[PDB]
Amino acid sequence: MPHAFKPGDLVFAKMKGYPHWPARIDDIADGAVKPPPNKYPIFFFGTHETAFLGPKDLFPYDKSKDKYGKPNKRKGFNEGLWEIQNNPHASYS
Repeated sequence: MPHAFKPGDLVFAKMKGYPHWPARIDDIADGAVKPPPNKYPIFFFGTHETAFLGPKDLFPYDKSKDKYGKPNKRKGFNEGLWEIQNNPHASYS
């Protein structure tokens, strides 16, 4: 059965106005800004941007990739697809 989300989990993450996007749950580094309560730090592959999101917008990657893992015209998406498939746990800073 499912656990709660934890750092390292791979997802597609949904933001308003954008397609479900390859992403991961990040850690929070010592001394860095924490997310609001009930939110997770989401790192979006391809764009390499971070946003704070709750579980309602987080779809587990393995279950969802057959629906959401297709190329997309949006800046950074196809790069993101390659990252989540090929090196999802790398440093992208």
